[PDB]
Amino acid sequence: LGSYGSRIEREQHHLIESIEKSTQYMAKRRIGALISVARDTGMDDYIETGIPLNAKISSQLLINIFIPNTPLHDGAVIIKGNEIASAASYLPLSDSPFLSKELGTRHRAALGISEVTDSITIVVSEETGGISLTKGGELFRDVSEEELHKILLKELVT
Amino acid sequence: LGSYGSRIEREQHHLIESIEKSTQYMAKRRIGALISVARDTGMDDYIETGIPLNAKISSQLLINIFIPNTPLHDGAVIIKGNEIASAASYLPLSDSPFLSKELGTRHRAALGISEVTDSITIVVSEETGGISLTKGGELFRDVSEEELHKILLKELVT
Ligand SMILES: [Co+2]
Ligand SMILES: [Co+2]
Repeated sequence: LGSYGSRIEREQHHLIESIEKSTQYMAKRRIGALISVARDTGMDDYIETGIPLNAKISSQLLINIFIPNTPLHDGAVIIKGNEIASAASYLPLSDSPFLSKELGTRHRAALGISEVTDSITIVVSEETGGISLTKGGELFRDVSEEELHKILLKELVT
Repeated sequence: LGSYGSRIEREQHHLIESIEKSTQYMAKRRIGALISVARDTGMDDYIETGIPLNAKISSQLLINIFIPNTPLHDGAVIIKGNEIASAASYLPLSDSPFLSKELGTRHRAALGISEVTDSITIVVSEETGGISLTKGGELFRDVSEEELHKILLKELVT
């Protein structure tokens, strides 16, 4: 609880900064990433699919998880509460015919989880390095640093 | 219809040889591939998800489709009748808790389609180069050239 109105407000700003730094690092290096931040819905069903970490949130841990050809890189990192709950979780795929065919199953899975939960999911493309975000069944494609920070600030701080 | 009891028997042996040559090429080069061969069930639902090719079957076309960072590489090639019906189709993911966590969503999707259709699906891993096969909800992992030919001969010729 430093310089913020609560411990919780501080932890949420730490979560935002960890997501920003990690995606920035992984985007430059064309590293695929899938980070889904649970909110009100509760995502215990999909945490059980992956490998449980229950680890403190940091930009460095988020990077090491998605390094290619490593035991944790294929799947989704799910953040629940104030910790990284699991890695290598699989998400439901959206059946939307409106998803661009330029986007692979990683983008299609992030859309799938946004349709059935009120979570925020962040995607970094292996092909292009573009950062994308899904919420409420809607995808924002190739967002900027400024645009991403505005969405995370709006949707992840309470 | 050459040296075989029918045109159909010849086309099925051509299909087997095309699958063998392509997976052999892609396995050596660590190229991810997902080829699903429809049988009695009929897979028109999942062909509509991908990009329609309706192309003659060849080992060379199968290779060019899965080259990384190309418009057709992410997704599943579906073979229906005597042609490659579509590329970049997405398959349902199996919810089996018995799938090894070493295997990613590509292997999990091949298991998903084998549970709801009587098709044969072939997988080549980007991580390891191992060739795997799914049928009837069962996965054969890191099969050999001899083992793969025995399964395709049994399950794909009539
Ligand atoms: Co992978
Ligand atoms: Co890809």
